[PDB]
Amino acid sequence: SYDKVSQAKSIIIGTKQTVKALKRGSVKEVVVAKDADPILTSSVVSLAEDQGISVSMVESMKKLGKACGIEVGAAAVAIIL
RNA sequence: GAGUAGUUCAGUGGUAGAACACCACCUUGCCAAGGUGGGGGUCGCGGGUUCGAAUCCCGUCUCGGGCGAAAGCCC
RNA sequence: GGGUGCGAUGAGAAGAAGAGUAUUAAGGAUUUACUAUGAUUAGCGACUCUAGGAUAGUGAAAGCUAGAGGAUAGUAACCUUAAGAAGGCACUUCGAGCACCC
Repeated sequence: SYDKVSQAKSIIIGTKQTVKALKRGSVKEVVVAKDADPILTSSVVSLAEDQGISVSMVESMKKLGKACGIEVGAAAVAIIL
């Protein structure tokens, strides 16, 4: 949901920073794009599903980053609430 | 008059030069640079003159160009 | 404020390598090669020998080709000492603008 990402209080942008955020489990929701490379997505959805956190899948990664406030797009973004 | 190496130019009778690129090793992270080493050329082509022709002579082709009614000529 | 190129398929900062390497020296060492030079005088042109070649003049010996052999320095290669760097991808965190043009 692009709506939940555009809103929310505490978010984090980028795959590396989202997995690093998963390494402390201070994240409430995880939003990942489907059109992104699976080599980069599987790595985060594995740990996400392992932690027991909810895993969402969205269409485009461009509109994702657009919803995050960034101006280039993001492969994976986590709401750290 | 122009024509020579991949290319840009030189070379005005003593066997073909420079850079830039291609290649090797330095240098296995991948490069790039760099430092060395190396390779490559019917001088447009065939004659001719000469010990010898990228040079000069004649023929020939292309192209630029200029004179011309043209065929042709000049650089 | 205007215009493009790129960026969570990771901008840009930093570190880490890179590396005590490439290199400048101060030497040491005296072979490999690399290139440079062969008195005068003929002579445009000459390290020496071999083999061919091919040769007009000058010449004791000539310009092509292939080997082989000599001393002079200058190199780069093994050491030692003192100095001795660096850009990009990729690593490693921070994580968003960097670059060129009026």
